[PDB]
This record gives sequence, structure tokens and C-alpha cells, in this order.
Amino acid sequence: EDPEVLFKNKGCVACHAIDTKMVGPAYKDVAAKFAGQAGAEAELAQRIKNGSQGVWGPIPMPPNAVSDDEAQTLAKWVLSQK
Ligand code: HEC
Repeated sequence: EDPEVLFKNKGCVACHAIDTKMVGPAYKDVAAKFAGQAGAEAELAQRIKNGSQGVWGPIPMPPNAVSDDEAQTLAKWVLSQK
């Protein structure tokens, strides 16, 4: 299983992309930002289920989508992109 396949199996790519910006953060850009900053993961996945705060865009992402597992996976892919 891959988080890139799971990232496209839901609706992340609706505005994410693994290399472009639109509504949500570019996953690859997240890699080019955080890069070696793993101190959350729980509240990072909480963003995937409660909307962001506003770093690249002032429009938080649609909160709620799953539980807190299928997201936890795509939550470490962001922090762990390359
Ligand atoms: C558009 C309809 C989105 C969908 C569908 C998903 N995301 Fe998203 N995401 C979106 C926005 C508007 C934002 C915040 C705006 C800003 O630039 O800050 C985000 C951001 C994230 C983040 C955290 C980014 C951070 O600052 O490091 C993550 C980890 C994230 N989004 C996860 C994620 C996943 C896993 C999705 C599918 C399950 C997904 N997003 C969909 C917009 C949208």
C-alpha cells in the first residue's frame, strides 16, 4: 500500500497535487517546507479532519472526511514526502 495511491483514492488531488498549488498545499511543497519536522502527526492528521489553520491559503480544508486512521497514513506522507 502507498499513500500516494491512497492520496488519489479519496479526494486529496481535488486540489492538492504532488507538485502544484491550488486550494490545498502541494504535498511535495510540504516536503520542501517542514522537511525534518516531525513533532505532531496527530494534530497534522487532525488538520486532515478539522481543517488547516492557514499557512499557504486562508481557506481551511473541508473538515471531516474519514476517522483518524486512513488520514494518519496520508498524514505521514505529507511530513514524509520526497
Ligand atoms: C481541497 C478540497 C482539499 C482536499 C480535498 C484536501 N485538502 Fe488538504 N488542504 C487543503 C487546504 C485548503 C489546506 C490548508 C490551506 C493552507 O495552505 O494552509 C490543506 C492542507 C493540508 C495539510 C497540512 C498542510 C500543512 O501546512 O503542512 C495536510 C496534511 C493535508 N491538507 C492533508 C490532506 C489529505 C491527506 C487529503 C486527502 C485525505 C486532503 N488534504 C484533501 C485543501 C484540501
